[PDB]
Amino acid sequence: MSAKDERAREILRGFKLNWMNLRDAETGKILWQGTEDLSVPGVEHEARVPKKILKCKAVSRELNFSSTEQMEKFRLEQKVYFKGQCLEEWFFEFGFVIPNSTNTWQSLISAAPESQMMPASVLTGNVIIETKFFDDDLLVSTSRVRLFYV
Ligand SMILES: O=C1c2ccccc2N[C@@H](c2ccccc2F)N1CCN1CCC(N2C(=O)c3ccccc3N[C@H]2c2ccccc2F)CC1
Repeated sequence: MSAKDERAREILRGFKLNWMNLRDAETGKILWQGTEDLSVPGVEHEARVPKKILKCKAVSRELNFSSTEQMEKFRLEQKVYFKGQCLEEWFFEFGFVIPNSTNTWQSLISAAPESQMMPASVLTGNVIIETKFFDDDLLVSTSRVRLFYV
């Protein structure tokens, strides 16, 4: 139990994801929206998204979160897993977070252009999104969401 460990736990303790949405980056239409805290580690969350998301060249994410703790460089690493294999990875950087703030973070998620999507029916229930929450190099948490394409 190091000092860094204790700090990671403190951040996790003060962190909350309050809401999120996903929109087609071309049309701006809403594909998903929710208030479930999908960041909570240690349980498999489940979400249903319309299969048309798989035709989007990019997805626009809007994510609202609160943190009692100050963070120097809040960032995420996210991986798409299909039957346990990684098909795609993203890095997003929020940066500095004021202690006891609530913040809305906008991100653009690009589909890898050199891949071809498997169909929805094959993907559905077989895809896990693993999100790791970091402050700089400190791992705060790792959560998973299984996706159904509906
Ligand atoms: O389903 C595929 C896919 C399937 C097979 C091969 C590649 C894929 N890549 C992407 C994708 C598909 C189309 C266009 C762009 C894309 F990025 N996707 C869409 C998944 N994508 C990346 C994960 C995104 N995500 C979040 O950003 C997120 C933020 C905080 C906490 C958990 C998160 N997990 C997911 C997420 C967000 C909202 C609802 C469910 C969900 F799982 C939601 C959008």
